[PDB]
Amino acid sequence: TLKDINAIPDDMMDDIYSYAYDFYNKGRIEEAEVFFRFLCIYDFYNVDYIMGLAAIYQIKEQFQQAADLYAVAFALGKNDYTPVFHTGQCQLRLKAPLKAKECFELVIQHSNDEKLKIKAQSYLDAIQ
Amino acid sequence: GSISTAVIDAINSGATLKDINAIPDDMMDDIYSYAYDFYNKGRIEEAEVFFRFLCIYDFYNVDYIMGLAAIYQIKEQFQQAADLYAVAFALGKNDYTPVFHTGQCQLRLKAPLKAKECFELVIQHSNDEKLKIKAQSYLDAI
Ligand SMILES: [Cl-]
Ligand SMILES: [Cl-]
Ligand SMILES: [Mg+2]
Repeated sequence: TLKDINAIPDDMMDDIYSYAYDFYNKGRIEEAEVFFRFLCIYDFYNVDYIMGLAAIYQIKEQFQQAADLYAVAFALGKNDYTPVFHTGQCQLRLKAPLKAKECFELVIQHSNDEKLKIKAQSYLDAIQ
Repeated sequence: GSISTAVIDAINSGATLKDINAIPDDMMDDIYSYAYDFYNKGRIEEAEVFFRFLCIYDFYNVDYIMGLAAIYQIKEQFQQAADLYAVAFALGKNDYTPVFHTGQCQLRLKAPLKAKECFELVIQHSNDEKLKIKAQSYLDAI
């Protein structure tokens, strides 16, 4: 990868990541998408870069595309259940409530992030 | 590897072979069986190609991912194995076998606290009593 060869300096990469989120926070989604795609080309193995791109797909209602990337993000992180939470949201939008339930249940059972667990439980409470 | 392919596919967001149903389910089953035929006979290099082929076609298949992860673990490519085991768990969230194997990989990667976390999860959440015994044996050694 480009990261493996140190093709752009670390501080420049940080800046691009911040600009990507600046675009995202301002609702400049097309530009944010370009920037997160750029970041994920540069380092496919970076969980936060992958999470930024998955968030763009989720915003654009490309819920399967987002869920796929979230699954990769979880795997690379190991112990961050934030991607699993967002996968749950995607599964609800895909009309797969039992898959969604499974995601939120995993957050509740495995995560030590108390605020994330509250959010997961709020979704579980709503699922019929 | 199989993860970079999945990510490149997601980035490019174009038509994949899966999107067009380029290989039918029964053909994929046959290739999977041939992959394991190679594996069972110790032809690991050919098995690896076949599981890589399967994971290019349909990366989000627990059984395909598990086959490939096992090969990397045998080859002492422990980071690669751990990553794929974590994918396997994510896709099949009720089977703690991949979490157990991730624990093993983490110990070999000199990450005992990550390993401990994996084996603890097995103990707390798995209903596989024999797997729990194995997980506890590793916890006792940490
Ligand atoms: Cl469902
Ligand atoms: Cl890879
Ligand atoms: Mg129990």
